[PDB]
Amino acid sequence: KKVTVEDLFSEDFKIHDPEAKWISNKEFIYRERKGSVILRNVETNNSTVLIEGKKIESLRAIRYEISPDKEYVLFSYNVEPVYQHSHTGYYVLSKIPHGDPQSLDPPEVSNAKLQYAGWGPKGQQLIFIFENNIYYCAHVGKQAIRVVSTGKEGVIYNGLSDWLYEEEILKSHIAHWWSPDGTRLAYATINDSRVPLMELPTYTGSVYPTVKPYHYPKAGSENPSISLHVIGLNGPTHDLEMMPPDDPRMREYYITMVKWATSTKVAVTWLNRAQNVSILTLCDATTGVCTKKHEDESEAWLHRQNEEPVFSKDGRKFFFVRAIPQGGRGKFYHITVSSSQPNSSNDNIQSITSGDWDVTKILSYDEKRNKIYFLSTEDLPRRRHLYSANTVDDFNRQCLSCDLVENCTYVSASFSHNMDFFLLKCEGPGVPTVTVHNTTDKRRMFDLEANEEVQKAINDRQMPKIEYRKIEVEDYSLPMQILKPATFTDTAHYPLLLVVDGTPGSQSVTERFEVTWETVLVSSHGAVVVKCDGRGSGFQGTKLLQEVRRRLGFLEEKDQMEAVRTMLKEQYIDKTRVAVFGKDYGGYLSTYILPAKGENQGQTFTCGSALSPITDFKLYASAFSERYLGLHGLDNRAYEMTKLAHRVSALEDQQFLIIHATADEKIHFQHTAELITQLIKGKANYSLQIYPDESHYFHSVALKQHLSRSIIGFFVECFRVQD
Amino acid sequence: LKSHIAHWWSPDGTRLAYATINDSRVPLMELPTYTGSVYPTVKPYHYPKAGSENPSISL
Amino acid sequence: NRAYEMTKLAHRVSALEDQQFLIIHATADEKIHFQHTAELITQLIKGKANYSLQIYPD
Repeated sequence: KKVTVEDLFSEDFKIHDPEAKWISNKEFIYRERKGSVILRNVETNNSTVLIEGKKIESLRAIRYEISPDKEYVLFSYNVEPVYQHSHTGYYVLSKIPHGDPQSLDPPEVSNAKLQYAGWGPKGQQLIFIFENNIYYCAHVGKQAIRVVSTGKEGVIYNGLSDWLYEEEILKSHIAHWWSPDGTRLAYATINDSRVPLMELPTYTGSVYPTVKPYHYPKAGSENPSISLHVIGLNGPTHDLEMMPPDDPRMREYYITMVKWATSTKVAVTWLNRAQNVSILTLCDATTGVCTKKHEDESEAWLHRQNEEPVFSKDGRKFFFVRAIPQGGRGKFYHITVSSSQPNSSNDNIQSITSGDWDVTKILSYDEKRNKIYFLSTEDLPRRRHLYSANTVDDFNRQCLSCDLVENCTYVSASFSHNMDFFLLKCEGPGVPTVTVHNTTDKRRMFDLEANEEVQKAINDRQMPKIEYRKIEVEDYSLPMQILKPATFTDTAHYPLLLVVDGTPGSQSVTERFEVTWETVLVSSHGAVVVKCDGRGSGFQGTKLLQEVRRRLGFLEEKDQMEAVRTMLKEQYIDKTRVAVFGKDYGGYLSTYILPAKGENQGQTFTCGSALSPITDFKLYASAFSERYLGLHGLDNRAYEMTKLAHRVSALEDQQFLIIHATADEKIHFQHTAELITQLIKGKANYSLQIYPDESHYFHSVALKQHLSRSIIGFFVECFRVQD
Repeated sequence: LKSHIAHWWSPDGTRLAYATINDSRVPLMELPTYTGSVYPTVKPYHYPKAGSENPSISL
Repeated sequence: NRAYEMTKLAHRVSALEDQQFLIIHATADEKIHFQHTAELITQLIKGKANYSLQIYPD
């Protein structure tokens, strides 16, 4: 049969995984398909049912955060994640494997939702934040202790974060990851007291409804006062702040990193407003002094500060990722080791890897084998492979995911705490499958799951064609994928649906197996689809990063049009049904590319679209507005170029759509209102569908369905050949 | 009144009626501001939302 | 308010199946606010009908 929308969202397609996380040296948890959570040691392979398939249902919970002690079970029901990573709900501490449902409440309080639920990464001390105030329970049965209280809802938060940061720096709820020992609580008290409030559309609600005031600073507007506070939750709850270091370039900073090296040595970064200088400073839980160890400086802007320097088990050597030269082709990320000398500002840095590609993050520093494990792009910028590497005397390159896991160039690892074993969960380009391993001898112990009923399910549907090529631009070899039907033919003339991403720093072109609306169109209605990574694509150099400084959106049209430039020369693409696409800036690129009139042809596309597109940065927050175009107010020049009012009057009759949501949280709705006016003016044809009060990630699924089918229900009418 | 003109002279120019309308208690309806600038500055002008109050007028 | 209830479009917006819709509403309506429209795109998208959008910013 043809793959449809309900197909994508049928449980028969549920690519499953056992949700593992390593608490001990050799034991790894793993979910059963019937809710009964199971813990598996690597060596002994023992499978334990402390959690039956039922208690998750009767409690409706989805989070189980067991303290590393395996004594109790934290639960979480009525959980409505407000953000990408956040969540909020009423939570219960119950016992392993059985215990009455005991609500973890603030002292003197009954039945309280908690801004975050979690024990410590050790023992069974816990905190739980409420009304921006962090509580602390020392052990089970104890009345908690509101160890932090300065947070006032809306603006000042404790263990929680503010507008211009937590949706333009972290994107993650967290401001509290404890130490490897758990004697202290890191928490950022960020303060939007000067950052204004976006009375963001609450277009529904009460009988006399209004909009919900929460924060909004603007391009050229201040940031909130972030910090790394560290309360020592054992004995004296001593809060010492990790303070910004000696740099006049750090006037309007951004704490963009928290890792707990050890029980006493900690690090914090400071991302300035220009985002050209940021300083990974080793701070001190016992006094706060952020010992400058390494500082990052790139004239255009700095990249990848959210990545923690994961200091060793001791807290000096922070192997930190920094881009090393790659000969004539420039600066590409390769991990460098930086020992925090006891009294140093500059560290003797020693680069682990090298080559014309970039590395991403230290998953672990293994001082046992000396064979560190890193994920990089040694094979292809579209592939992902875990390797094993020495950091002394060899800088060896040795793979645990090359030639070991079959057609799995999208691999994610979770190491047994003794570094002798690990999960490394596989994703495809086959059907995804689970792989724990034995780090010593590279022989996996057993197969945990493979989405087999899903693997079963694909074997009954039309999987279309895949093809790998490239396009040659002045300096770069731009790769190019294509997706043609299961019944593809060399002669038939097809519509065009070119996809892109657009947003500064991202890459999306991959081999991975994906079951989306894309192939649904290729099968159900015969789509010829194309992708490519070029200028504007991340993970291929700062020359590919920092070229676009003050030049967003513009050169991205040219290289993407260069793709279809090669496309239309070939026969079997229909020149009547032509369209582009993209999201989050591919929407912008879709818009920025749709009206580019051919050198000897009119509207090259018959229609287009744009998925929740970023439009304009003065309509947008401070830090993203000024990350790439020079500081707003100091240099607003590049912003007005990126305006699409500059592009609205170029459209004539090519039916161009936009999708967008109202309560959107990163791509603000007033990226639309302050652009649709311009299409209203230019008297081209716009067309919109907006979502009332629903966020940017569509926490409920049916929205994706409504999103998917509607992109289709449009495209079908667009590609119905007209009389 | 099929007019917003409700202050009625004496037809020879001696007297004048009028209305003392009072919206001091009607709830706040947000008849909003959104565009132009990128920050909103809103105009709460009230509204009868059915079940809310009707106007008292003295001459 | 049964009539007030029975006069809600929810009772009637449901039966919309394939009739092409284009809703005329600009943003800063003083009298019939944008709320009165977004209150409907809830009802439309629940009913899964097709539409485009006719909005002017203020």
